[PDB]
Amino acid sequence: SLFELGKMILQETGKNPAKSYGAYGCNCGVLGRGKPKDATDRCCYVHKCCYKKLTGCNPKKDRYSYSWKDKTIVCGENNPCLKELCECDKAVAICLRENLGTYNKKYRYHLKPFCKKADDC
Amino acid sequence: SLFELGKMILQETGKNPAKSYGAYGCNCGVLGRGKPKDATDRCCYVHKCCYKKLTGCNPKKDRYSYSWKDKTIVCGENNPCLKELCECDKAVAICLRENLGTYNKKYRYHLKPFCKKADDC
Ligand SMILES: Cc1c(C)c2c(c(C)c1O)CC[C@](C)(CCC[C@@H](C)CCC[C@@H](C)CCCC(C)C)O2
Ligand SMILES: Cc1c(C)c2c(c(C)c1O)CC[C@](C)(CCC[C@@H](C)CCC[C@@H](C)CCCC(C)C)O2
Repeated sequence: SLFELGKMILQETGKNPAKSYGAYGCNCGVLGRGKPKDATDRCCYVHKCCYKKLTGCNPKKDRYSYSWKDKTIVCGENNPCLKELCECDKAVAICLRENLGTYNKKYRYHLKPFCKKADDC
Repeated sequence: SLFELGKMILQETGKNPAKSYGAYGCNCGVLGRGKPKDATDRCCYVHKCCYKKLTGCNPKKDRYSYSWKDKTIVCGENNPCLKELCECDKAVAICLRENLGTYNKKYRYHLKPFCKKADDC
């Protein structure tokens, strides 16, 4: 669920998730997808596409277990959907962290009209 | 959907909805409800409870029609659920405007996992 995703994002990036990613670019936080403005935004795009792939669980609502071991997010599920869901969240948290180097505040609260259509997943 | 909700908030409050209300207190934003931090937050609390009563439509993604007449949000007939949804959104937008005076930027990006459990609606 969003609770685990937000925690992973904090864990990986060290940043308040809503502040840095609640509305960033065309894919982070915003509703729907759009052509990514940069790497951080692409992480969110990949994430939404990852969610689109799930079957059997609600990405927003379903809780799942995971742990922090050797400073790594370790999913703790066997159910295919919760496992994949957890893995989707883990990937976006890592990706956001990995792209902090090009994170650009000008994309915070990016206006949707400036977003081009996303390639489909 | 979030588009309409955001537009209403912008219309009533004059503020960028994502920035001011995308994540505020324990109730404005993702992650259900929590004991409200202040009046602004209380608006979002009532708003989430309002959504609970909806049957047949998705508050997040289902778009609907409304008009700005005499500077008032006027919900389109749409269908029962969408009309109720529109009324839920209109109410929260009005409520946020009425309480703009006590908006506290300290609650923007409030960490959801530092909210007491909300009472049931
Ligand atoms: C519906 C939906 C939303 C809302 C969205 C994204 C996607 C793919 C969605 O389908 C991606 C990014 C973003 C805004 C990012 C924000 C992450 C939130 C889940 C964060 C909530 C954070 C809390 C729990 C962690 C607190 C930890 C304490 C120790 C401080 O969330
Ligand atoms: C997953 C999820 C999210 C992310 C969420 C909420 C709920 C119940 C959810 O289950 C409620 C409130 C908010 C806090 C939404 C507040 C703002 C948005 C609706 C922004 C809309 C965009 C605005 C600029 C549009 C302006 C109109 C243009 C014509 C200029 O975010």
